[PDB]
Amino acid sequence: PMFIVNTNVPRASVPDGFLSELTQQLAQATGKPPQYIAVHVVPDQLMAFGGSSEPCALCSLHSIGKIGGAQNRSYSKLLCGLLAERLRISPDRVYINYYDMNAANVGWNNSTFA
Amino acid sequence: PMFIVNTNVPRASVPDGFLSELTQQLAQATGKPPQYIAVHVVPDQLMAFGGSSEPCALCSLHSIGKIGGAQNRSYSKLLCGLLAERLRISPDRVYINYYDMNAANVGWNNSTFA
Amino acid sequence: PMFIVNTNVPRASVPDGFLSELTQQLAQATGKPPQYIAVHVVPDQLMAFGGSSEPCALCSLHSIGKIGGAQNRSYSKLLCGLLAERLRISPDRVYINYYDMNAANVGWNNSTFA
Ligand SMILES: N#Cc1ccc(CNC=S)cc1
Ligand SMILES: N#Cc1ccc(CNC=S)cc1
Ligand SMILES: [Cl-]
Ligand SMILES: [Cl-]
Ligand SMILES: [Cl-]
Repeated sequence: PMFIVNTNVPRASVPDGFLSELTQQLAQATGKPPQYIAVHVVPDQLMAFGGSSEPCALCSLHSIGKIGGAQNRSYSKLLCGLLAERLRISPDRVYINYYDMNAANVGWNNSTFA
Repeated sequence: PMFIVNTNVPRASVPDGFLSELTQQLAQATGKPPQYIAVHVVPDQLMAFGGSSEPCALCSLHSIGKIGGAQNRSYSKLLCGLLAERLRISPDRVYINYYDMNAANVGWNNSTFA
Repeated sequence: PMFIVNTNVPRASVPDGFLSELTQQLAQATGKPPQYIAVHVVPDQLMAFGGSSEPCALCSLHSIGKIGGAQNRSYSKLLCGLLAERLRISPDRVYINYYDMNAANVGWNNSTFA
């Protein structure tokens, strides 16, 4: 699993430990060892959501499997929950795009996961 | 709809109302209320197009539906047009990837759009 | 083809000519003229891989065709090889997501490639 957050929240408002917290929580939610989890946070972005530049986020979660209707609802609860608590972003100003990747379409260590 | 532009144009060359203009224009082009529209502009990027670092842009438009052959041609006219007029990027140095997202694969407000 | 790299490696560690090297090597690997190849490098990111902030990268390659099992393995060998040699990122701390884009879903020069 790879989780990216792009947000207009400033860097100083990303708290210490947020990357580890994301990593642990995604491990828990996906059932995957945290060694396999990548996270990426991009603050200070020039963004609007609904025409407004109050705090918002555009995110992606790519995963080889573990993507589907109920799982995605459960990830969205968790992740919006973290972004609200840690970054003070209202859940209704967050979009998270979920991508179920084929193993053959993920490269790693000079090969792919196929 | 979510529209992201990554460009090597500098921040100072992005004009003041550009995020609202993109939002209104996308609202008009997709038939969707502007409350549902997200936009993100990433200037000062290290990029090349055709091996050259003259102004260029890599973009994406994600939408739940409203994606297809004719619609995409129409969005490309509109968006290249805006990027040419506002950011002074030649349309032939712009790529825009279109993604038709399933509602179940877009998270928002602690749940998905399914 | 479009190739994007996000990495926590600092901008000063990206060597001169890296964008042009990426362009040429992708041209060679894909069989596509370098005129149509876009590359984008994003350093200084706030990222973790396996919970660690040692050097890593998250990447993507979008291409209209030229995506598949053996080709992706071959692209991964090349790209991880470059990132190791030029940016000193261990191949086992790189993910590259491959996307086979439909021509109708790629915009360019006020139209699409359909
Ligand atoms: N099976 C399997 C599998 C699933 C995910 C990954 C990479 N980790 C997150 S995308 C690597 C291997
Ligand atoms: N139906 C429907 C629908 C379409 C799009 C969105 C989010 N807005 C842009 S991606 C939310 C719901
Ligand atoms: Cl290039
Ligand atoms: Cl939509
Ligand atoms: Cl991690």
